[PDB]
Amino acid sequence: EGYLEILSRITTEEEFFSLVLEICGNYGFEFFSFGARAPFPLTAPKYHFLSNYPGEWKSRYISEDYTSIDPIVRHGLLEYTPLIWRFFWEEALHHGIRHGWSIPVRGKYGLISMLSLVRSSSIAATEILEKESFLLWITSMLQATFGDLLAPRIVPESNVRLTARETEMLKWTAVGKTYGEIGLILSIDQRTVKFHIVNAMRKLNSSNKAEATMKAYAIGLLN
Amino acid sequence: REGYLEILSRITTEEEFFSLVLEICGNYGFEFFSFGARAPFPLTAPKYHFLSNYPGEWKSRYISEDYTSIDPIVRHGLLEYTPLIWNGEDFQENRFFWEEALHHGIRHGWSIPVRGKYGLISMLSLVRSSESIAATEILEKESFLLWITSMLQATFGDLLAPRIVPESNVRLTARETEMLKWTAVGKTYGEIGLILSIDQRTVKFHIVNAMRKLNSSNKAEATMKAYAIGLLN
Ligand SMILES: CCCCCCCCCC(=O)CC(=O)N[C@H]1CCOC1=O
Ligand SMILES: CCCCCCCCCC(=O)CC(=O)N[C@H]1CCOC1=O
Ligand code: NA
Repeated sequence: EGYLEILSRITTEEEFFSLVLEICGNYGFEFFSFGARAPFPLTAPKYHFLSNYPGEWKSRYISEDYTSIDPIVRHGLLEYTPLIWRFFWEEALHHGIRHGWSIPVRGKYGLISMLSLVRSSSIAATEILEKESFLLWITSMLQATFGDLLAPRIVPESNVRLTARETEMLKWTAVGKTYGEIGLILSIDQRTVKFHIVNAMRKLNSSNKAEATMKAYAIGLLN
Repeated sequence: REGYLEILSRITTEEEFFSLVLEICGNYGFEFFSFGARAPFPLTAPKYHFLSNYPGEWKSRYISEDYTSIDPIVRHGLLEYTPLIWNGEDFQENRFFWEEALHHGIRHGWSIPVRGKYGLISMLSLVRSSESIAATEILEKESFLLWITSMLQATFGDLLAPRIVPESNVRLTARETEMLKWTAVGKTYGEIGLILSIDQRTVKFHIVNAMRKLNSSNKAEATMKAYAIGLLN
């Protein structure tokens, strides 16, 4: 092999863009789509994805906000297994996107990501059961680097540090404890509980303790 | 693969699960193994479920001292998300931890963390006493191990979610699911009814039901429990 060596060197979007464009081809593919859904906000999480799909297709996919209906994408949220694969489908087919393999991997900071390698001429148990275990391997290492790149812009809270105390205040808040209940549990004063929470809210750029707690959890800060 | 898939669709018991891992451990050139999963509830202190064939005196200390919450390999698995080759001799901190493991032959390890359904986080470790895991042996078994760990995990997960993740059987309707999304972010019942153009009393109706299904005494608990299980998003 020789990819961890390329990655440990890669430090930009294009370097990632072209490092996948080569893997795309070196395994018989023309289209590639690496996507990543942030955990925030909960009510409309924001995806981020580079590709090489037809320009006309990129723009229209956004236009109608297809992320909220795309089955290739819904899978990447409920299932942890790879997937060899409505006027929506019709609108796509006629662009060169009908034959492709999507690989969903969970990553740091609660990021849910997917490598969807598509081609313009399908399934092959002798090609799948042949590259199956690699494709998956590549994907995990792709997402690792990809997150280390996106986390900055995409999950700005990723470099948040949480004091021991704040971590413990957030955990008891995750379970719905009032400032008063936490004190009796921790044998500590009330203004004390509020103090630490209020600090974490700020670092975590949240309007309130529930949003904070949720953001902290969603990122692994309470793990 | 030689029908691991078949051997794995059969597995219905823990001891069955135990022997598959043990054969893999042996077949793949190691000596000890562990496999465990971390359930997400309660969020205050998640519980771990694991087995190994480590020397009995280490099993006992590992459980006694609650090492799941100290073991750096476990921290890596939760916090980063990738496979890791390690050598107990190398670590500079946690010597009280590492010396004792070195003492029992737990020196060269290969660990593969993975995420699965219901907020279950799992990890296979293959370990041996001598002969370090080198670039070549990895070049060879790496992909297979990463795959078999995905497999092993879905099993361990379907095999145990029941007692491990009690609220994992829960189903939420579109409305309950949206009330929780807005609750996670701290909206009140009044704000949610305005936001969705439905009566406050109905917002309440659905959250109360969502609370009862997820066995929570408060909407905040319910929301977070729902989140961890993948019910939201
Ligand atoms: C892991 C959950 C999704 C993370 C974000 C992915 C966004 C990428 C959107 C996308 O292009 C989906 C995709 O690859 N499907 C193709 C196939 C047919 O029509 C498409 O747009
Ligand atoms: C992140 C998911 C973790 C799943 C829980 C698995 C618990 C089993 C922990 C374990 O025994 C790992 C391990 O082998 N640690 C080694 C390292 C040195 O001493 C050990 O016991
Ligand atoms: Na982007």
